[PDB]
Amino acid sequence: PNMKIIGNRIERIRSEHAETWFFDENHPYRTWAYHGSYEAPSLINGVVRLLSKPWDVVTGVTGIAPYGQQRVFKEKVDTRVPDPQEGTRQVMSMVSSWLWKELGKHKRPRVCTKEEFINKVRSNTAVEAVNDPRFWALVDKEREHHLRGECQSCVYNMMGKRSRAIWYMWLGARFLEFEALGFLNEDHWMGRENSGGGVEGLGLQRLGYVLEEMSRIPGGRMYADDTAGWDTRISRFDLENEALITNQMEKGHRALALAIIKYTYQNKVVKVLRPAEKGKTVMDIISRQDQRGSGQVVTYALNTFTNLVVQLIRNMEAEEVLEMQDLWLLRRSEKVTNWLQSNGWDRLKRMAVSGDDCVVKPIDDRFAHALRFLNDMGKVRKDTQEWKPSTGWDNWEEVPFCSHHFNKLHLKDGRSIVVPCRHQDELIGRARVSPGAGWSIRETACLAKSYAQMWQLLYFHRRDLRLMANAICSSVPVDWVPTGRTTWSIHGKGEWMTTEDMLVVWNRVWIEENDHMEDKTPVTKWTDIPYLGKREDLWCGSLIGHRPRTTWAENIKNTVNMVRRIIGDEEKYMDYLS
Ligand SMILES: [Zn+2]
Ligand SMILES: [Zn+2]
Repeated sequence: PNMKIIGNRIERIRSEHAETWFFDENHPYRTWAYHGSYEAPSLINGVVRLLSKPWDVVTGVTGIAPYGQQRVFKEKVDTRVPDPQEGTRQVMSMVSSWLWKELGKHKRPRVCTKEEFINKVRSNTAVEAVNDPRFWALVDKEREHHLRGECQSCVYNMMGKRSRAIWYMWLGARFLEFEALGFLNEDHWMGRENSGGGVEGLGLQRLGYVLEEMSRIPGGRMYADDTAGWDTRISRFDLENEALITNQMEKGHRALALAIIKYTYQNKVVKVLRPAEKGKTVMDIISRQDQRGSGQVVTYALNTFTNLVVQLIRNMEAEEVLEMQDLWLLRRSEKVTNWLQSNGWDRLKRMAVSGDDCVVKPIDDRFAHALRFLNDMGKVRKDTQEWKPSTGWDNWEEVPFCSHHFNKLHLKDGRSIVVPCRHQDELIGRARVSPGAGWSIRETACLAKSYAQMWQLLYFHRRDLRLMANAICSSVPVDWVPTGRTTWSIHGKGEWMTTEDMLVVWNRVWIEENDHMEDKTPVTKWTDIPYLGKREDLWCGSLIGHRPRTTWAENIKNTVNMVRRIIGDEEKYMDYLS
């Protein structure tokens, strides 16, 4: 616990709650430093709920909608992993340093501007803060501190969701992080063209083509191993290797970035709620020098970086460049440098890495049992036993990637398309959830419209979703603009957040701007656009044939009329069901 780095933030919080501040001698924190406590003080989308009655009795759908916060913390966040051996550490540094240099070959780091940040907040209480000059003054005071060598307010607010913990920060802390490290996103350092293995900037509509491209590279099976709680396994050594990017920055920019890396990444201070007696609630103040603070501006890019480093190392272990003697200490580094310069880029191209999600196509199946460095780095695989060899896939269409699987389908004319797919319950369940209280029928209907148009663009091949989306679009006024967000994923490019005709938008995305679509002939009607095969639609959770779903479909126009009565019969509506 570096008090000379975290003390100022702790004193600032203590001053703001001096009368209630206490030190709970019986706090539950084991692997987090405890500093003290103080006395601190979802909804359904009715439109989507009304048009999806068969999914009220489906637990896979309804399940999506301080006691719960502490549960997530004690189980997956309050853990400590042993440090990797010295040789593992030298290998991680060497590959990270090689990777930053490859990524920086055709790109130079740069500072991101106040106006770039504002153009971002206007694109996606929140909008009023950047328009107020008092916010930019607080930002300026915190930057002053950062350049001197201190931090007062870059403090996290942790919210547990019972699965994962989401770490919040005030808009000001995120602007400062964006200013110094946002260039990784804005300039696509993790884009496929620049990184080889990255997929940043590609929509879910292109990810299948990436996997299909990888399936054609000679080698072993495709491996898609998830790491159990990736963000909680980011070690202090991963953070120092990620911060090597500062060596490519000019002094001024370097000072801003080193401050972010020191206070937001490497010496975190966090506020967390905890249930107290007589229904009362406390806020604890805790600190940690490792783990990823999930939900931060460059979380995705940095996770992508470290994941590419982990897969290059696993491939080096598999190819026998690294042996079990290299874990304890790496005596000769020359073999690693030679493997990176000769094979580095070829191995990057055999990967698709999106944050903590990866698919690797190795040169043979020795990759399945190359686990010694993977386990020494603390990157333990999900659900499987630590030393049980990984199971790879033969069919790229069955490979999991970004919570999806990809399928080749055929248009009525014979052209093939590669579509994203996932279990329907997850999609319907997510669309039934509305974030925000006091929500007007307009905002709820507009969010419903965004979900329906997203389904039309990406999940058009699911029979239930095509029907449900058309009923939503028939119940919401035509001129009402879609609002909100249907996903947090960087693969959600929001082409559906528009009032442009969805068949025109489908054509732009699947035909015109699809490089994997050779023949550019437009598709002029929805019936030309295919569904999955009944067996596959059923496997991924379809209710086609199921009695309540059939009644739902038979009564759908009546249901649409009821929603139109509630929104208002004076509004203008289009019938997308006919
Ligand atoms: Zn700060
Ligand atoms: Zn599927």
